[PDB]
Formats: sequence, C-alpha cells, structure tokens
Amino acid sequence: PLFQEQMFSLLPVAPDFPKTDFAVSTTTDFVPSKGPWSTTCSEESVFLRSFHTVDLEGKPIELRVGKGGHLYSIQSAIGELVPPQWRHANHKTVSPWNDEVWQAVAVTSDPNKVFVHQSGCYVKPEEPPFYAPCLAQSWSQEDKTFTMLSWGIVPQVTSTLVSEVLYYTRYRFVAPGVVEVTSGLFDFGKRNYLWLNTPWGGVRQTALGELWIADKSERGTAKWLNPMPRFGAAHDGALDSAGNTGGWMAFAEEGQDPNRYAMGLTFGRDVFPTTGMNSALLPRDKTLIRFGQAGGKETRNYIVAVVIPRLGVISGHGVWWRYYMAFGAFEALKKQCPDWADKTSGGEMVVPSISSETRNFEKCIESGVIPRDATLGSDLSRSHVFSPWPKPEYVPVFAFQLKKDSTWVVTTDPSKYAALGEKDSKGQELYSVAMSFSEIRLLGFTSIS
Repeated sequence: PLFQEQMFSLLPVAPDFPKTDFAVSTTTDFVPSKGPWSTTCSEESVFLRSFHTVDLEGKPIELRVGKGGHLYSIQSAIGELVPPQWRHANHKTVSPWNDEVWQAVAVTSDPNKVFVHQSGCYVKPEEPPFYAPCLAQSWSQEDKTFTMLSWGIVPQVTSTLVSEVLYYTRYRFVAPGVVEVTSGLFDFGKRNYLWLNTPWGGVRQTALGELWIADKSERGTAKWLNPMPRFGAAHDGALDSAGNTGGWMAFAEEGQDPNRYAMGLTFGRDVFPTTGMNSALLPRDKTLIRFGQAGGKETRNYIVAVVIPRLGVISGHGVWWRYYMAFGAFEALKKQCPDWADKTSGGEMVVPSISSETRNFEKCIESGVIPRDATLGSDLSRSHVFSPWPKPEYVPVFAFQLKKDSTWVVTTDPSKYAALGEKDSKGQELYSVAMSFSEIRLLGFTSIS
C-alpha cells in the first residue's frame, strides 16, 4: 500500500497548478477502440486503461494508455489521431501499436545499437505480439493523475541485450484538453542509454495534415511547414532546435477554418536550468525536434514527431522530462500552448534519501504478491531487503514466471533466465524476454555485492 506508491516517489513532484472543473473517468475494461486501424492484432493485448475526458472546448475525447504506459489511441471529435499501424506489403514483421505511438524511447550503443521501447516488440505476422507489462499503477480521481511503472522492452523478440531501462510514466489531466506527461527513464544496468525520445510519436496524417512549428519571437503563433517535410530528410528541413522555436508544435486539420481540430505538443525553449545537474546526464547539445511525413498519406498515415532532449541516462541514474499535450480547436490551442511550453522542463530523477518501507522474499509470499512455490535466483537470499526506489547501485528485484516450466523465480538477473542458448551470427549471446517469461513482476530494488 505505502510501499507501492513509494515506487513512484522517484519522479518529480507535480507542479502545483490551480485545479479546473471538468470530468474525467477511467476504465481498465477493454472495449474496442473505433479508431480506424490497419493491424488485425488484438488491441486487448496492448490496452491497459482508458481515460474519458474533454478537450479545450469541453467536447469528449478518449485516451488509451498501453500496458507499458505509452499513448496508442486518441479518440477525438474528428476521429482517431494515432496512426493506424499499417504494414507495407510483405514487411515480414508487423508493428502493433509498438512504434507509431506516443512512447518513451531509450537508445544505447555500448555493445551494439539496440533500441528499448516503452511499448512492445515487432513480431512476425503469425507471431503473438508482446508488450511491456504494467509493473505497478495508481489512479487518483481527485488529482486526475495516473502514475505507473513499466520495464523497457527491446523491440526485437530476440536480441543481444536485455533492456536495463525502467519507465516511470505519469498522466496528469491539468486542464480541459491539456494532458501533462512526465516520463521517467532509469538505467539500472552498467551501460548507458544516451539517446532518448521524450516523446517519440506523431499523428495520423488523414486527421491532422498540417504541420505547424511555434514562432520563436511571437508568442502564441506558429509557422505552417508548407514545404511538408519528410522524416528521413532530417536536417534537410525536417529538424529544428528547441531554442529556435516558441517551445511547442501543432498538428492541425487541413483547412482554413480557424477552429479546426489540432493537437499541441510542448518541448520547451531549452531554458531549463542545466547548471546544478550531473553532466553525464546531458550528453547532447540541446533539444532536437524531428518531424515530417513518413510513407504514403492514406497508407502509412504518419506525420512523425519526436523530441530528442539534451538528456541521457547512465548506470545507476535516471532522468525525467515533463511535457504537455493539447487537443481542441486550433485557435484556442495556439493561445494556451505557450504557457504549457514555458512549463516544459526536465532534470535528474534524484533518489530520495528519506527512509522507506521494506519487503522481504518471505514477506512478498505472505502478502500474496508472489506464490508460495516461487524460488530465489541464486543471486538472492532471505536476508536481502527489497526497497521501493533504486538507491545508489540498486537493481530491480524481479519475479518471473518462465515459459519453460511455469515455475516462479525471484531474481535481479533477467539476463540469465531469458538467454536462448543460441548465438549471434557474429558470436554474441541471444536473449528474449518475450519467449522466456509468461509473467513479469517487480518486487522492488536491492543491492547485490
């Protein structure tokens, strides 16, 4: 009870805004999203919980957060705003709500270039999709705040790396049509993940076909990117630094109605305080924003959007990034995005030095969190003490149900139990958490030495 929420004491305190009067309901009972979709995979496999709220005009809108914490569905007044997850001919792998969705990404290159998603895996057409399971979640109706924890997932079913990134996600409905997303990225491994996406995403093109970038010197205005960029051209007109903008971007309907539907995404003007901050968690120049059309309009249906911040994660450390999303009429979205852009900042997820609640392996069994037949992973013992947040040099204590024999094991070494025994064509060890674990549970953190 108190242990479970102390897991979320790692993310920064939510900024204290004066509350507004509007309704928001939440459900974890799956009903099919209408969203016209291009994948036949079961949305129930990725659905975790929905949010029925309103937009800037008081009109209904539904947000569906995936099992890992990613935003994969927006049902607005004009329709779905997340790309339909389209497969190009015989791509031989399908991307079911694990790529073209609003999610956090951590990219490492220490052993090899291995991505880590908040959502899930690319799978074969006949393969059952896999998604990062929700390790812990919490809802507060009075604060309209959803706080959850998940384990990062390498998007390849089999890879050379087991993801060493935990994702702290929070959704705060702060205004009619303004959602606050605070992403927490913690690296509990020994290598680093310097490249981050806070967030990776984009919108469905047939819904919002206009690409707008806020003007640098006129508050509340944006420039229409009429040379409709293409993601991949990169610096060739499909990239801008945060300091060269007004701190936000907009995806508006194709038309001249000033009150057509639009979606706002803030990223700040790169004025967030950097002195007074660990330097290795600022590996890059400044915040980058890449955008543009990908694939065909009526097929891929994806105007890309990604905020690559100046932040990165290293071993035993964690950073955070708080941004905002707006939904509603373009005119009203343009006048309120500036204030939320000035609130977009970030820093390090500092470990709280205050005391915490503690759990044992035996204490997890008596609480029913893990079954009585569970064993320890030979790296643990009864004297080990589980903690809600990663103190310096702490590693997550996992509870795995292996697909090999349905047995339960509690360990902090997921690299041992998902090892496939196969070899990379070069000569590296292959792993797969999707083909090894039936259930993934997090008991907390502890030190091994």
